Amino acid sequence: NAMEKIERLRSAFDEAGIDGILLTNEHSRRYMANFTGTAGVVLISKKRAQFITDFRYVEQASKQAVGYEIVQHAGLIIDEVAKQVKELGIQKLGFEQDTLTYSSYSAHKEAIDAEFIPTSGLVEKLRLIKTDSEIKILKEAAQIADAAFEHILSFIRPGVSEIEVSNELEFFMRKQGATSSSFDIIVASGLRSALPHGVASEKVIETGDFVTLDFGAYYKGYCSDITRTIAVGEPSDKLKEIYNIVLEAQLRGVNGIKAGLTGREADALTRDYITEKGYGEYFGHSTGHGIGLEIHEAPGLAFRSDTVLEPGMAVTVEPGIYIPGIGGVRIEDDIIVTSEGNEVITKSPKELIIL
Ligand SMILES: [Ca+2]
Repeated sequence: NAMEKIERLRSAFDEAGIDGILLTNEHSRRYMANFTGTAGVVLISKKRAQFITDFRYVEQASKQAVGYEIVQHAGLIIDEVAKQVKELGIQKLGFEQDTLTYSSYSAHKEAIDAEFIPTSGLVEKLRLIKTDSEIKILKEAAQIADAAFEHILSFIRPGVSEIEVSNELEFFMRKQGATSSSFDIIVASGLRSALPHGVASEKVIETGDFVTLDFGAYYKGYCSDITRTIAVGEPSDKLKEIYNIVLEAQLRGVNGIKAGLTGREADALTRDYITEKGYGEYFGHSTGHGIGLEIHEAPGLAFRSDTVLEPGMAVTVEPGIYIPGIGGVRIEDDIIVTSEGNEVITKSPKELIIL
């Protein structure tokens, strides 16, 4: 079945206008070759498949990169790639333009005899649909994030700082087996709760604060991503008002997302309600995006998206309202798209919790 991914990638070649592909992106390398290491490249023709790397990694590669010829280069990877392009008969070699640096582009082009053709999206098409094994891991990563939410509720009080909360979330997910958090944790309290991207700061949490907690677990190479907004003591009617709207919009999203909607449709489940209630101006981001090896990947549940959702897509549903000078709320779940609806894999409570 590393066999089968290679076969499915090869099926894309003619459309892309290539007879081979050079994969340099770490996520593509990990995805196609199950290589967890730091170095090396994958070179795949219509007929052969190679993992090229340095002396250090040869043992690891030979064990993980099952389905690949393990090729060891004697110092200069580009020179080895060029050697193998000629051995594989490749005449029109694809590369990943959205990762490959201009420098490495020039170096490769000079060295290699074939046409060197920019490509985008090839391994991404394969990663879009999660296998059952990937689903199991993502469920585990969500479980660890849920455990940390339940944990952190006994930690947040007035006088603790936002970074302190971020540090305890990081500590607890690791204790439960996460490699680490899956992105720079957001703990955004009081007026900062109006900042959708409010990475934890030195600010001290005070009574009356809404606190948005946006974090996830990086577990066996996969990412979860949960957001919950709690209150520390009694929140304002206006903050309560916004919370209720976000919650309701979010449930409409989870309840209505299914295979066959476009990204625009999926986003409209949440944005229709927030807009109807008069806060469209204040929902300045999309309803969500894909998650897997990366914290943000295809598809986009966004008003511009025409992408049709299919089973096995893993995505976030995360509407919010942000009013500068007042505060904000976001509530985010992770789901797996199914034929009929979806599966919510983040199960922490979404009701307003006052601490
Ligand atoms: Ca998020």
